[PDB]
Amino acid sequence: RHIPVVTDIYSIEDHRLEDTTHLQYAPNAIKGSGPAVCKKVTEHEKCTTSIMLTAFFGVMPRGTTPRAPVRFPTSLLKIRRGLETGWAYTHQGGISSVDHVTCGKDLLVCDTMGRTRVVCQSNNKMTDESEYGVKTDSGCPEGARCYVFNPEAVNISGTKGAMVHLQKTGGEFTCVTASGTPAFFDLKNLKGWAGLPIFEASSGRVVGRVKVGKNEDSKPTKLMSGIQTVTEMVKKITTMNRGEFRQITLATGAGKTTELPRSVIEEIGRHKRVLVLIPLRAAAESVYQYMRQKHPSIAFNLRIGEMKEGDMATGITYASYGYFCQMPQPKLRAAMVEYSFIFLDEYHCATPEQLAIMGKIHRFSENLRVVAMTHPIEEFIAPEVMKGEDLGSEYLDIAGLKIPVEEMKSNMLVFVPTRNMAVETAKKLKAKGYNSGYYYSGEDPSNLRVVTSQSPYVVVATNAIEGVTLPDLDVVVDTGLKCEKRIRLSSKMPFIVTGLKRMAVTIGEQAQRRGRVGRVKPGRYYRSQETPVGSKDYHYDLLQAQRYGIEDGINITKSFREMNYDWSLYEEDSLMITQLEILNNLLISEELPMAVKNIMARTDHPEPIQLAYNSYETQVPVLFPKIRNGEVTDSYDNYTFLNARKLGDDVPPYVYATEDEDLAVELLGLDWPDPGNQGTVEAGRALKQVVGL
Repeated sequence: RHIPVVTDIYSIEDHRLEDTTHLQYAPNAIKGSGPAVCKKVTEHEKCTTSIMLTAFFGVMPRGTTPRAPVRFPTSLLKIRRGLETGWAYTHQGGISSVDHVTCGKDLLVCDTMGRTRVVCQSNNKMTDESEYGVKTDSGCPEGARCYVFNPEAVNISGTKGAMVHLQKTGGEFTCVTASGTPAFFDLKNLKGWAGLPIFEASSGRVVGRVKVGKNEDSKPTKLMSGIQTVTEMVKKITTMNRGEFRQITLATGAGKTTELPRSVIEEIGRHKRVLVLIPLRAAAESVYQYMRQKHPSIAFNLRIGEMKEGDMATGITYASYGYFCQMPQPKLRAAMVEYSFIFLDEYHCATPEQLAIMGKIHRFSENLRVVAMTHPIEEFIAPEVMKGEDLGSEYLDIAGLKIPVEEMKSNMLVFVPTRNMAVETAKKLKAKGYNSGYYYSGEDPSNLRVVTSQSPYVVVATNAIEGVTLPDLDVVVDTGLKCEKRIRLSSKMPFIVTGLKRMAVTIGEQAQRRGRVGRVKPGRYYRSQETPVGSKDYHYDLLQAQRYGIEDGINITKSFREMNYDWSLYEEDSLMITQLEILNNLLISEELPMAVKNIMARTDHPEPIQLAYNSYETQVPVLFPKIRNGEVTDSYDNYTFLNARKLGDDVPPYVYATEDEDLAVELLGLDWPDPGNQGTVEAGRALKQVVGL
């Protein structure tokens, strides 16, 4: 809630040193580094902030002059935001910090320049970055010696201004002494360092910022700062050798799934084998017969069913990722290496089967060539409707948004977050007399042909609508919202809690929504003021993907995180990815009882991995009382083959629980048990060893 306040501004400048040993942070210590472009504090100014901090602790004050983020000395800015502290730093593009220090709110700076405010221009709570300006961090070469300099911390020579030395080791920084040997820091000793820049020692260039600190038994401390995401192009794909990767962005019409693999199997030879992976079985199948006809010269194969043992089919194979998740790892590798090329289509989707397959094949990637691919519209902001309040005779409530009734004479698509909103909106629009229909996941797309035949129509849909055909579409109304499973992770059992949550769509999702119109005629586009987020949050799907590693005892989360650093495809939540990795270790510490793996395979339970995780504490699944409208009912969602027990008085030691299960426990005044097995205790304690700093 609170407003971040700059309390101190430390001006700095480069300072070449032959040896930096005497500058190194070393809590609790007593009694050769190599050179570095060090940082020297040049001046310390303390902000004069008027105790009217109370506002800020409340929220922003007075008539505070806006200030461009360049109008500072090259400096490190000490920040206080409520009870939390952290840092920000100037660069060419302005000032950068991390979301968990600033919450993406404007800075209050009380300078030798008066009451000023610096505007947060972008914020990503997933990557933990906030930009007061535009990001300018350089890339870091693997292996580089780097450091973090804290102008307030005391070094081993009793002076203030201390360095934590680092070495870049893949997707993280390993803490080292000034002489390069591994170093341990209690995370409590690095608290308040987040937001500080990370400098490359040979240059002094900023190469990242401090976000997350991770300790792990008998290893050196690691700082995690995330990763940086990265026609006549078939030539570059054809030069590739096994062990190389290339990412492709292609237009929504260049048939990246069609001509690109076809051109490639052409230049290399129609006898070779190319693999193309697509998320949905339907999309793989459809493409496989649009290509099978139009290109008679080339053989075409399709894999969406049973495992097809010993397969060396020639030509282009279209397959679903799920087809290969059936395979144990040596079969998967054996099959995977027999392709010349592997195309990963629609990688932005980050489905569980996608994430597991990309993690799994990456463990042997040195034998593969992998390519990953992905009129005027008048826009308006519709205001939130008071909900049960009158709006007038020329506006109507559509999905909680004030829309002028005149649009109802047009062909409308409404984007709604939930199943329920889609059904209820379509229904009140018929009861008020309009030609409405609805669509959500698992519905059959043919059922809209009776709505869309009769203009004006209005279709109300979730994100599930986007392969469907809305003829003569004029206007889109967009809540800005979607409804997906989300996870929250904790050091207290249950460590894992999942549940559906309404959330803002991504920038890319919002674009596809807006892009339903303006296609053959001009379009109109009404949207809420809800703000789209930067990255698709794939952690729930990554959680579910861990399943495909149980058989082979592979930590899917860690294989994914290493893959992602190599191929630079997804943004990283360093805190959450690390927490998921630790829990994934617990999942694969012992082999799953066969009866569990079977019950998982035949159950209608929607999160089978929940039984895998909970087997570490209990073998009897429990039936929790259902929730309806935030209250505990007396119904029970019984599940297949789970000889469960009613919760009643005895709440089970779940490692993994749903939101409704957790809500049920809380409403009943009950308590979740503490871990009973030493593997589960140890996971809980290792979860305490990653923190936003």
